[PDB]
Amino acid sequence: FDIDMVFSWVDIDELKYALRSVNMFAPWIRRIFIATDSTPPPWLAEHPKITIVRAEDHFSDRSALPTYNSHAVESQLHHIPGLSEHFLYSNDDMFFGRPLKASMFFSPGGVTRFIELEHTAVPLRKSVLIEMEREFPEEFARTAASPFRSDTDISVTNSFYHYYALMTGRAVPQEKAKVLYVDTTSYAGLRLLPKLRKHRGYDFFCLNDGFPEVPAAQRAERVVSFLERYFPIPAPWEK
Repeated sequence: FDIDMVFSWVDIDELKYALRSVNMFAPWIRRIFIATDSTPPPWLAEHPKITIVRAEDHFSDRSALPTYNSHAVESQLHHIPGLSEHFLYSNDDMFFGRPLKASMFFSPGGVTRFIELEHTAVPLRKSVLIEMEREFPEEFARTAASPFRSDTDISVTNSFYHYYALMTGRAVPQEKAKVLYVDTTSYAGLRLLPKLRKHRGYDFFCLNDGFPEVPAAQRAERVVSFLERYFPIPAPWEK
């Protein structure tokens, strides 16, 4: 079966390198959707593999718009036209760390494999999301219509989906994954980057922004330097 990827994004260019990590380490991905209301980045060319999806292109209710809430977008991913039944969802600060097999995320029979959750791309199914929207209609409607991140939001992609799919026999934990968290605003976190670049060992890593102690100028220099070396191949959708 096909497997697509959806990134959420709002305007270092972390997304450029997150997309390089897919091009390098998940070549089996079919379509990449960028769910965003921002102007596309200037480095991004038109390419058959990339589709920009504004909120108005997939939300059930236009009253919910405009939105500034990633949770609202996340509650409506399964309405993206053309999206495959099996897909991954990611933020722009989540990176594939080394070559991945599709079975890291989906069994050959379609069971999703979630990493217990860790801050990584998550595997989802459109049909299961349709089912949860039908079973929790007030929560899906309210979250889609919540213009800012709220305690009332259902946390579909990072928790609720996986618990629902676990209990109904459609998801199982991924016990075999190595994940590194890098706080890029601390010196201890930035010290992880040369060790990660040199020695690898991780299927996934993520670049967090903490109360920073690293000045913004130094953080950008060290992070961009790391990403340029770790992901040196420009993807075919880059100008």
